[PDB]
Amino acid sequence: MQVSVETTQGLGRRVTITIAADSIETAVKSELVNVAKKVRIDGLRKGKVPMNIVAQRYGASVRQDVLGDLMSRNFIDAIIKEKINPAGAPTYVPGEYKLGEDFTYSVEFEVYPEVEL
Repeated sequence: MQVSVETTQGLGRRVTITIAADSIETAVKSELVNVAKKVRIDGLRKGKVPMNIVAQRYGASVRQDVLGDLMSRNFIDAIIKEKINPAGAPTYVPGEYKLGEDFTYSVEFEVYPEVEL
């Protein structure tokens, strides 16, 4: 929902990204549908499990999965878009996550010299 680049100091940069609360819930909801298909209660048909039960058992873990996925997925799209190239492994600095609310986080890294002449 929002991508901002900042210069920290020297070759240092910081990419701040906001993921829409809506994008999160939509992803959580769809991954839960996929999880349901892998679940088998007793000897009953696989995928035959109440949604509310799937939510109770896997809801939190799926939410953790979606946020991590979106955090890196969006960061990578962002640096491609902004044509910014990190030196080494960037540092993720998560913001405070609040259920049913937009999520903001930052990624810090140094840029580097391209081959010249």
